[PDB]
Amino acid sequence: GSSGSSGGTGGEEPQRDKRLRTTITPEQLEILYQKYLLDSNPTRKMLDHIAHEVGLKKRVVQVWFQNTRARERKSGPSSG
Repeated sequence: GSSGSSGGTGGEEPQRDKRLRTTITPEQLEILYQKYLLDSNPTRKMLDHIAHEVGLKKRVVQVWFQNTRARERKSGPSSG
């Protein structure tokens, strides 16, 4: 049970746009794949940020990771 943060700076309006879609894009995946390869065990915080920079439904970005892992771990390597 530990904590302790600091603050002191005016905030700014949130970010809203009609870009958030259910399905993923071939231009967004790249970012996800690159972020996954380097980080396959990210925390809610990361998932939130990444999904914010890539512009993809946080949920879709969060699950997309948990799903990929299961596959990677699932015995049975595929050599392309």
